[PDB]
Amino acid sequence: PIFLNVLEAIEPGVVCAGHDNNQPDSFAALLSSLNELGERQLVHVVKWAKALPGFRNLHVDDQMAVIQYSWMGLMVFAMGWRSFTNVNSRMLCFAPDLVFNEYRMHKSRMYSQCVRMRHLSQEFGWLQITPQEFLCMKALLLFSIIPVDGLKNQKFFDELRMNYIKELDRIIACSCSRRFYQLTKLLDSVQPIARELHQFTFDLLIKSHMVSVDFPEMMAEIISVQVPKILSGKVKPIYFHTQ
Ligand SMILES: C[C@]12CCC(=O)C[C@@H]1CC[C@@H]1[C@@H]2CC[C@]2(C)[C@@H](O)CC[C@@H]12
Repeated sequence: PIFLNVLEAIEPGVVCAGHDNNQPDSFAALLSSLNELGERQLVHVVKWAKALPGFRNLHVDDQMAVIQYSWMGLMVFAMGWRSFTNVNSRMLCFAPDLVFNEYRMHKSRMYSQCVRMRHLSQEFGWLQITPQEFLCMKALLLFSIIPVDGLKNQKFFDELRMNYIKELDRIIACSCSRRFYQLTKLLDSVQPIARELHQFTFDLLIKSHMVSVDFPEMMAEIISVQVPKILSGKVKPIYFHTQ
């Protein structure tokens, strides 16, 4: 069980948003706190990804690219699992110091996207996803979004993605076929949610000065440089099933 030992060992711990819960639940304060959480989580996502089995097999340029394409889905999927585990998906647990209730969902101007994130969180309960299945599915999310014109070394990526699909199947083999259908469907469902949030954050970055929303340095870079490749169709999710 080397592979699972590794995924358990490298799993990031708790990250706080730094949100001042004393201030009013305004759009500006909530989204500025979410952006800071994003910057703080990205540090952990990079360190995690670089530690995954096989990741250093990819070209160095491909290593950064897959992180910068996949972070939104990785972070939403992990938040959905934290929300399930902490509060049975009742609220969205972005961080211990930034839990969205109904009011914050409305004030954030993301109510509909939050509804979809809550549905994803609830699937963890409905499907009785185990921690092992969660860890293997989250690793596969890293290898689920790539440029249409290919990566620098596409073959190395294809081999690695194949290996993570095999590991997900092995975890299931510990019926089997039905479970695999369910888990791949759940993985695909993260992508449309990530696309909605990519569009929202891109639009918010462009108008950020007008609405007093702060974007930290790495977030502003990734959202203006890499996110538009996704929104313009140059970088696309790899779906299991026909959409
Ligand atoms: C990835 C984050 C932050 C980390 C997390 O737990 C999930 C969450 C999903 C919404 C994202 C947010 C980062 C900041 C974004 C991108 C905002 O600009 C708009 C939507 C936010």
